[PDB]
Amino acid sequence: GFQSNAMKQETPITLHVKSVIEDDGNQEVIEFRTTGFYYVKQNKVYLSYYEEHDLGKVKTIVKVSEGEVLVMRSGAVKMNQRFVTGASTIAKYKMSFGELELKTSTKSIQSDLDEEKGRISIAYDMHVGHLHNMTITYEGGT
Repeated sequence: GFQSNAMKQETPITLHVKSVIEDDGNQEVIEFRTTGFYYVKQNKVYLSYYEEHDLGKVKTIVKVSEGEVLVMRSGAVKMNQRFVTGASTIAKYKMSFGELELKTSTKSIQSDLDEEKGRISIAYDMHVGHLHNMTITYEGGT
């Protein structure tokens, strides 16, 4: 019943999330580090952690499948961002005071994941309508 019951190989991890972004002439590299958990449900890998937004705490669950990654944010930002290689998806970016649809066009996804270390790399374009290369890496421990 509870999703916690189906969690296998739960492992505390240290995470590093790095994005290279280009937007109408501007270039930025943004990265963050925090701790969290690696686990498996129904033979798919999940990463769970929290991140900080200006408006407060966000809970983030990353679900990795063949050819697709789902990043579920909740709390100060609510968005289920669905990365599908070679396709575009739309999702609501919702805050306490309103919402806006964002379109995600994914070019490529690479993942290599286990309970000791892993990497997910996603190249994608965003817009309200912005080139992004996001790499999530983690190591088991602390």
